[PDB]
Amino acid sequence: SLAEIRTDFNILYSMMKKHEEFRWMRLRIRRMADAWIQAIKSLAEKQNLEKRKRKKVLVHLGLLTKESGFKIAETAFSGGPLGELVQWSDLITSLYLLGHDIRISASLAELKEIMGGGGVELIYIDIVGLAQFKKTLGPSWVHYQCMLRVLDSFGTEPEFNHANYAQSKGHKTPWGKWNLNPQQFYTMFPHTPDNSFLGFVVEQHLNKRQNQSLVYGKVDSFWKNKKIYLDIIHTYMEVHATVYTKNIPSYVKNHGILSGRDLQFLLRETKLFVGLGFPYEGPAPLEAIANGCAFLNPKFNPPKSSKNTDFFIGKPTLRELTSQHPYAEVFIGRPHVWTVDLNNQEEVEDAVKAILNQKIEPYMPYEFTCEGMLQRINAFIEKQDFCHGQVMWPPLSALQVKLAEPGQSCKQVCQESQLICEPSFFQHLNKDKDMLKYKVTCQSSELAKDILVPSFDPKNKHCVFQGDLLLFSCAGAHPRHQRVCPCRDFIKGQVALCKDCL
Ligand SMILES: CC(=O)N[C@H]1[C@H](O[C@@H]2[C@@H](OC[C@H]3O[C@H](O)[C@@H](O)[C@@H](O[C@H]4O[C@H](CO)[C@@H](O)[C@H](O)[C@@H]4O)[C@@H]3O)O[C@H](CO)[C@@H](O)[C@@H]2O)O[C@H](CO)[C@@H](O)[C@@H]1O
Ligand SMILES: O=c1ccn([C@@H]2O[C@H](COP(=O)(O)OP(=O)(O)O)[C@@H](O)[C@H]2O)c(=O)[nH]1
Repeated sequence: SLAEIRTDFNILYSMMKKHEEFRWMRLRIRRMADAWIQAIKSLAEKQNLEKRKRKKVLVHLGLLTKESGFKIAETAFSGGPLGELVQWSDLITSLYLLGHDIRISASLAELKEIMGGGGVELIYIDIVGLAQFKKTLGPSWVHYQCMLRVLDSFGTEPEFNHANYAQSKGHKTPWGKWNLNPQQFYTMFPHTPDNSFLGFVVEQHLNKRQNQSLVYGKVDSFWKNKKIYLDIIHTYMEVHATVYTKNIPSYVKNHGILSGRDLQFLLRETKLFVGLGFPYEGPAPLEAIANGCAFLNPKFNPPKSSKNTDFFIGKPTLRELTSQHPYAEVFIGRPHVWTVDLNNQEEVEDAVKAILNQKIEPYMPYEFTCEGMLQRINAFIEKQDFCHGQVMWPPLSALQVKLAEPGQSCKQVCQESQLICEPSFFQHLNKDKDMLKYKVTCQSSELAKDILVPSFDPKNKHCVFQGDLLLFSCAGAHPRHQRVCPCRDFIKGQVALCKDCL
């Protein structure tokens, strides 16, 4: 019953051959196999990985079911979306290497069969698959609720997750209203502290034409109305493309869709990877940076959200994007990432001229390496418990309380102290007695069911405490009062984990 690290992919390869729909994912795993095996052994030398119970794990890929009508496997090789497939590939690989008993499903039959057999201890699924899970199992689906880890790339804010509160605000999201512990949502980037950061691994194969730029956007429509911007870059640089077509100027050198090996070799010799503004928060820019390319990161002033961007309407968040790649912007920055308004011609020109004159190294944040990802997911599996069975994680010792000023969210105030909001600690900040510990003195108080509390008015020393524990929210600014915010430290380059969380 104890987990043994796997260093051989033969069983994973047989598992991935059962469905055609896993083909793209199988090629990625085979290209990164050596780096994966190097990282599980390396992690095992740094950390006792013994004494872990082997878990029976459901991995249900809703996006690859017919019934979903997503047809994501059918566009994998022709410029279709791959970020979800990137993340699913790396999640499956990590579970496999860490020695767990994985049962993969891309169908209602396998979902039913695997659950039928019992002993499932852990469930990875997407929101489309979660609807299927509830429908296939019936009312006893809720018995398995605390085991769900829900891969939700853009994240779910608590106001969208609480079904009744969401209705009361007129949130029509088809993605929300699941009433989970919002830490059960697993995001693509660490942009939503209400959720967990799952991420993925940035592919790279290193052991450069200074003039060569490569445009981000493997679909022609993404290039709509970028002619002036591309012209600026073309004044200094060749402009290449990987596009599967009358938006793409005449001077653009289109290589077509490249297989990962060949795309990775084009990144190796490219000086500048160029963002057009779409798509949002994908892997491709981190691949460019891992290959020593600068990334030109379109800045959004004002920031993009459901308030002003059609793509975001219906998504279970009000999160504002400051750039095409806010993670690249804030967690990498210069010299690797240049965040520029495509409007300000000077800004764009100076960025290109500087990029030409820079000498930069390949860079990967630790959390996006094989070993980083294995450490993050191993800590989640061993320590993250919503089934009340284990000791408190993260541990109470990690709690740092900060007061958010009016118009500042808990996300922002934790971040401004190089901490991260830790929603599992809201429970320790929610009554008169507890606030004394954190030098807030409540002259009066009341309860409220609001995402903005616990709140404190320092003028009349009045405390509002949370009436509905499902509405605890790192997201959200009080326009008038201070918020009492739970923060935590993180391991350097590993924001998912507190220093005492391993
Ligand atoms: C897989 C998944 O659920 N990903 C996240 C999701 O992202 C959305 C999802 O869209 C799935 C497909 O949904 C419909 O079938 C279409 O909108 C597809 O787009 C294609 O066809 C459209 C017309 O039918 C066309 O408008 C469009 O240009 C495209 O060619 C979608 O593929 O996944 C895609 C791809 O990344 C994404 O763009 C969608 O936003 O959002 C969820 C909520 O944020 C999140 O939980 C989930 O991880
Ligand atoms: O010609 C190409 C261009 C991109 N990619 C891959 O497409 C993946 C997804 O990158 P992107 O940021 O475009 O995410 P998406 O929008 O596809 O989810 C990355 O791993 C790239 O390596 C590819 O295989 N061939």
